[PDB]
Amino acid sequence: MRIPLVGKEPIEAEDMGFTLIHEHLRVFSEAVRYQWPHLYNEDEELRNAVNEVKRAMQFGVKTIVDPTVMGLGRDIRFMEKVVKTTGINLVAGTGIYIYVDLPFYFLNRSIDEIADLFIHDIKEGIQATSNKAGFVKIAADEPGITKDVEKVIRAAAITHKEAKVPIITHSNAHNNTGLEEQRILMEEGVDPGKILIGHLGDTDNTDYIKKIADKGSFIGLDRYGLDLFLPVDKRNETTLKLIKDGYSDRIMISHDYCCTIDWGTARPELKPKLAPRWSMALIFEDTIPFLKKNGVSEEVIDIIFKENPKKFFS
Amino acid sequence: MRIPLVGKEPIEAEDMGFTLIHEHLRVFSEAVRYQWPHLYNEDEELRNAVNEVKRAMQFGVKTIVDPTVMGLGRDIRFMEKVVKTTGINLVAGTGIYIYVDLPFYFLNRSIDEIADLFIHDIKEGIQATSNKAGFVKIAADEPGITKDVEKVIRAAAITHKEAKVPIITHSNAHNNTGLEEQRILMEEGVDPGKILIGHLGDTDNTDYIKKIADKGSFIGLDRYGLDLFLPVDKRNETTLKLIKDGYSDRIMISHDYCCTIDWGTARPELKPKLAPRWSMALIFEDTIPFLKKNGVSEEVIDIIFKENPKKFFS
Ligand SMILES: [Co+2]
Ligand SMILES: [Co+2]
Ligand SMILES: [Fe+2]
Ligand SMILES: [Fe+2]
Repeated sequence: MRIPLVGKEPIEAEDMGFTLIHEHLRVFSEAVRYQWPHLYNEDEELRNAVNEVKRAMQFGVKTIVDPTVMGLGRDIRFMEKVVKTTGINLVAGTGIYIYVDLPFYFLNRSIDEIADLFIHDIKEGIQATSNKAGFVKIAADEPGITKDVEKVIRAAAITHKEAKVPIITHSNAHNNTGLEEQRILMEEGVDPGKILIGHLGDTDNTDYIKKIADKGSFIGLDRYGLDLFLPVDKRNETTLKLIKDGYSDRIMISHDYCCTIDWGTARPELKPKLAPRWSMALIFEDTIPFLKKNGVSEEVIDIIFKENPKKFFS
Repeated sequence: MRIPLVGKEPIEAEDMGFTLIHEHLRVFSEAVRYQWPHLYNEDEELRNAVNEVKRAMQFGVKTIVDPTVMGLGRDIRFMEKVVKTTGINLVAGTGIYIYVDLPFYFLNRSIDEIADLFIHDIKEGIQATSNKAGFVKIAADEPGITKDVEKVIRAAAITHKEAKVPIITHSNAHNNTGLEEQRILMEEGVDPGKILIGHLGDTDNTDYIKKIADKGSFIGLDRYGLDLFLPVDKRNETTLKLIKDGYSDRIMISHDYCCTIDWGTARPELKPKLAPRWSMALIFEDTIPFLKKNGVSEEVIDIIFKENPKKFFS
């Protein structure tokens, strides 16, 4: 009814279950892959995905939210592929993933026709497949909020009030880009409780994370395993600190794991040293057990992975 | 032998004939089209291309050089498609078309692995099709020369000395980006007589065009029809001025025509007003007849469309 899915009927919101709010089956750069597919292996990418998913459903993961959109190589027909061999609840989304500028096609185009693209994937269907998006993704990083960056953000604020779907953001933790994202969305009639400032777990600063959580929006401690931004343990203490400070009603956890990633700054041979234990179920081996071992109840974990996402999708 | 082609054997250089140095069968943004192909029509795009080409071979056009690369939607299998139904000499190329930054895949990647991509298309084959590139394309515009912009330029300077193929540039006429492109290439052991600073016909300033031509490189009066940069007549007088000033040995002419272009800032309904007569054979109806009518011999036109390109490919 409310929450769309992939290769399956649309759920409501309370039947969402244990959810991994931020994960990636596989990412790639549309341009290169389309120009040189001799570098890729549909098979290797399908297996890793399949293998990684089935193991998340074990630890009790019910629904996986995949924020793969334009620029990350969103393949809806590749999404159904794995959903069929694993039977996973996969919420597809829309939007555009960028840091600086838009593709050339966007030259001299209004912000509306941009939000038009998103509104199309929500109500019509992603890539003419019927599978609709459940949200909209937007990204800001080191280069901070620029012209093209802001255009997409405001186009998200519109795709939100018109479709009623939520929006998940991608930001640099030490930048303030997260706050900027929250502000620019809030000023445009965007429901804070309907915005996920992500990756803000890549930093110790608990005051920056708090104020953003105080602003009403969901905070993103979503990149566990990626030690290169912040080691696992350094991350666990942060989550901890906030849980005791009563921010669990806004804390959402995930990995941001890419079964197969395109960038060279994250080669499969770069795993060790950069992200040794980074996986789709790392928070089951380390994080969760860590909290319950430090005095956090079962209600909190079910709140984070169940009740928080439910409030995010309705 | 020297000059590679598409769906045919590689020519030498003197058998190049009358050539349109800069033309586009069709351009599109890899990302969007790959994410939403419901906006495109393989058919409409094939016909326009086919129709436009056959009419250029009439006016005596022997070889067409298509500078469509990453970012413009280079489709080698779509190139052979038309080459077969028209039997045209089509020189494919490589490189990257940008204004600001590279795709994410290029994050933390050396300039070598970039030139590696180009060197692959030259000696191995474009997109694993055997069809090799005859040159490398690079672009700079209003945003001028930036980090990512310069990285590709220097990666071109390398792909040039190692493969021996020439490089065609895309620049803003009123910016100096053209000169910047020439300089950064020259400083890296790049043969000026092996660089095509393009689009510098979009401006009156004949002193800027001259110095660039004096620097040894080929000048680009290559966008006839696109009145929006400079009307046809305003362009003709410029070419004229330089021909009388003995710069014809460096003048190369084309249209830069896109049978089917992706950007909205150039919609098929925007043709009139922006570029009314813009086509693949506009210089036959207007330009050429104009010169021979103002006292320029037959040797000059054959030099521009035959001898100049021959020196550019060898
Ligand atoms: Co992200
Ligand atoms: Co150009
Ligand atoms: Fe992500
Ligand atoms: Fe062009």
